Amino acid sequence: SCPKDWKPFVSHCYFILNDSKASWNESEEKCSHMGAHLVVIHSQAEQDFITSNLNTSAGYFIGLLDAGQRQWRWIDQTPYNKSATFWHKGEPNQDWERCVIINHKTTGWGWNDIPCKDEHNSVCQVKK
Repeated sequence: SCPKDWKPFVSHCYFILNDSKASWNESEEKCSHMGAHLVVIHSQAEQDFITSNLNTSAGYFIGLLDAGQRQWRWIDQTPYNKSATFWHKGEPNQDWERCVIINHKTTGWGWNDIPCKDEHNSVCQVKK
């Protein structure tokens, strides 16, 4: 059973941090205090569950970082597979920024790489 105001989806609970905007490290620090971490998305089902909970005008940090030369790693060390990803078109090939937000274009939801320093909402997850 999920903590108060967390939303269940199968064996995880999710929390949308939209109280205010924070950098990646600050966002992750907020999740870790809750015993959680920035969200790790492994399937269409998770992506779909998460986006129906998001405001279409805002961007949300996820737990994905470029650990090298476009060598994407999830912060909980589970495998990254391009086949399982939701990059907006042209992402993440325009620049070398290391952090990643879910956001909405008129064309729909997806991911953009952005500076880790930039301040955004985010989504935490923890095992149910």
